[PDB]
Amino acid sequence: GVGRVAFVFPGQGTQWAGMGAELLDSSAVFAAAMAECEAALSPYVDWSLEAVVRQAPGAPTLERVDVVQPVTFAVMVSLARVWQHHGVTPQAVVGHSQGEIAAAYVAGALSLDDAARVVTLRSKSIAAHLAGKGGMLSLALSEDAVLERLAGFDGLSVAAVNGPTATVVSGDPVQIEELARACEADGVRARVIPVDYASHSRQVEIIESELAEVLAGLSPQAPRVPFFSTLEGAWITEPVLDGGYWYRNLRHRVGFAPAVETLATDEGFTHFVEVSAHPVLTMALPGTVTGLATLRRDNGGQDRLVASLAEAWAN
Repeated sequence: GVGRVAFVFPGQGTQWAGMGAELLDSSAVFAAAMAECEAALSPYVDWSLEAVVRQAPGAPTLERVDVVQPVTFAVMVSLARVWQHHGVTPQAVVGHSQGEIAAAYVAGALSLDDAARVVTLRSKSIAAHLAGKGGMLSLALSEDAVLERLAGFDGLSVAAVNGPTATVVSGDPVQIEELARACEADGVRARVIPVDYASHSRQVEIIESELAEVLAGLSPQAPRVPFFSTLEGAWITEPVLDGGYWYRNLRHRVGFAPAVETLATDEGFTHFVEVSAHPVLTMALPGTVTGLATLRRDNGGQDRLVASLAEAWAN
C-alpha cells in the first residue's frame, strides 16, 4: 500500500542549533536550496542564514522567533528539494502553522520571494508584539475534553489538534500554567511549550493591523502540487493565499488531525513524509498510514539523510 505521498511541513518544536550544518557540506542540492533561500530571505532578515546555520560567532542563536522561523522555513524548503531530488515528489503537501508557508512554496502556490517575505515579516511581528506575552502548552488529551477544561479561562484557546490523543492550547501564560498544574493534579501528561508567544490565540489579533500592512502585496498563484490547508481544513485549488490567509493561519486553530484523517481515509494518501529537521508529527498520524521523517535532532547529516531515504524506499 503506497497510493499517494504527502509532504508534511510542521510548525514548532522542530528546531535545533546546527540543523542542516552537516547537510550544507554533505548535500549539494541542499546547499544550493539553502543558498537560494538565503538570497530570498536577505532583503528582510538583517542576519545571514548560513551564518545562523553554521553557528558563526556573530550570528543569532535561534533563541528569537524572527530568526528561528525563517531558518526552519529555509531548512524545510531545502529538505523538500532534497526529497524531490531523490525521486520522492509529493502528491500533496500539508503544513502545520508556519509549516504551511513552506508547504505553500513547495506546492508552487507562493513564490520564494513571497514565501520568504511572509515567514520573515510574520516572525518579526511576533517578536515585536507577541513575544514574551503569551504561552503555549501541549496536552496528551483529546480536544473534546480540552475545550471543556478551557472553561473559566477566557484567556486560553485550542491552538492545534495534532492527533486524536494530544492537543495544544495557547493563551495567557498565567492561565497556561494554571491549566498545566490542573492537568498535573489529575495525573495527566502536560508539556509546557518553550514559546514566549501565544500563536493561534486571541492575542494574535493585535498584530493583524500590522500583518495586513506588510503582507498586502502578495501575489499567490494556483497550487501546482495539491495543497491541503489545515486552516480551511480542505483542498486549496484557487490563488487565495494572500496576506489575510497568512494572518488567519496564525490566528486560528491548526486542524492537522482532520487533515491527515481526510487525506488518509479519502484521497488515498498512504505515506506522509515529514519534511522537517526533527519529527514532531509522525507520532500522531493514524496507525495505518506510513510516517517518514527526514532529519532528527543532532542527527542531521548525510548519515541521517540516507537513513531517511532508506526508510522511505523500504516503504
